[PDB]
Amino acid sequence: DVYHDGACPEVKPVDNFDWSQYHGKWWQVAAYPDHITKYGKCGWAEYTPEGKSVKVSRYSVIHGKEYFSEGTAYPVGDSKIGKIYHSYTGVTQEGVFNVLSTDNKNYIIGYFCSYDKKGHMDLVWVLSRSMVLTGEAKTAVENYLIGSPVVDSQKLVYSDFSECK
Repeated sequence: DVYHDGACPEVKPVDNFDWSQYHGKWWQVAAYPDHITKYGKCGWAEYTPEGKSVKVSRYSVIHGKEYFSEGTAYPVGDSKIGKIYHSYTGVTQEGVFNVLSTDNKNYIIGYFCSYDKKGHMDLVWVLSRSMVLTGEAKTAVENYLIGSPVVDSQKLVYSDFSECK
């Protein structure tokens, strides 16, 4: 678990998040290593809409063992600001994360910061409708990472949905 002296940075929230995109199968195409360790490699999730929320069934390989987690996600306050409550089971755990960037079509970048040792740990992940980022979505992703008051594009690990077992 990697810690960075100081409080979590202040983050500019998105203003156009669209909950309607999240159904079907989304692939976790990249993440920070602390996230891949904690919540697994080879990650993907099937989202099922249920009113103003989504049911999440998420597959990953965690400490070398396959797991399914059953979980939910919900908006927190105005849905457009991309503040997202999620639960995942287990042992059910819950929390809140925020959306750093999306094109409301192909990809979403999620972020969680967590601050008493003098510091914070950041977790970043990227989901996409396609197993691999190609082009348009990839370009969008490429640019957002640079002006990030918080994402270190060098620290991301891109998934390889190949070997995975």
